[PDB]
Amino acid sequence: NRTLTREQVLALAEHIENAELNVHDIGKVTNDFPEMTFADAYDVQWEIRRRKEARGNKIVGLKMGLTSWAKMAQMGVETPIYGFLADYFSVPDGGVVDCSKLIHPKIEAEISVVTKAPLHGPGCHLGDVIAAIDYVIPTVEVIDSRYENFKFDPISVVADNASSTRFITGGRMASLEEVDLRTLGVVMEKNGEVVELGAGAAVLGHPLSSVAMLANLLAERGEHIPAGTFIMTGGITAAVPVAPGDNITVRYQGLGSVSARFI
Ligand SMILES: [Cl-]
Ligand SMILES: [Cl-]
Ligand SMILES: [Mg+2]
Repeated sequence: NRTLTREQVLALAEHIENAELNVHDIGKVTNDFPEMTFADAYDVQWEIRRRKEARGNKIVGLKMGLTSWAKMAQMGVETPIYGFLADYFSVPDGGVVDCSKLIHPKIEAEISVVTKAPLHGPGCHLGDVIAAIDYVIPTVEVIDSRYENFKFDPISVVADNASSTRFITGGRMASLEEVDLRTLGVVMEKNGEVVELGAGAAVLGHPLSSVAMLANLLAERGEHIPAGTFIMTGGITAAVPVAPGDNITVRYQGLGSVSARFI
């Protein structure tokens, strides 16, 4: 189920990460390696993780992509995808994002959770996740595909760490008792303009299910979700471009707001 040699994985991971580190967009790697499988792409992504860990970055969480059934079908995929978060991805609520360090960033409103118990697959589901949640926390992701290409290419995107680049936690944390995630309304404003609306159920029908899918995806590689893991469950709103000078504020129903300033 793999077509990349070890040397190719290592080279691809270096190439792709270099696009992020040097803020330089590249051609999607599936154009040069069309035989690349998702397993290949995850091999590349996890090698990027190791590259970051090797230079001392902490891996501080995981994020989900393609958490819309409709988008999955249109991307021809059967499950979401995931990526990892590095420490330097983190932006404090109200904080600054330096667009000169990014290629073509977009933001999306999400709900993250931190688990208090381990989750594993296969066959993990909502019941398991619900019992394992410590708290939830409003989070806006800044995603930035390192590819110059227009059309989404899920295998390339996976290899590019699911386009992860920054995340902004904010608003108020709550326990699952205090929030109904399916009906959790989200309003994204950019420069004062309401640009996107969404409700938590836009993530699979239930945002917490994304965490179960994450556990099941991880199980395929003999991995699981340790207790204490921070997971961004997926895009509640469509992704919205941001540019220097933009200020954004995402309002979470009953959970305050997340904001960020782009320069
Ligand atoms: Cl090794
Ligand atoms: Cl930054
Ligand atoms: Mg995201």
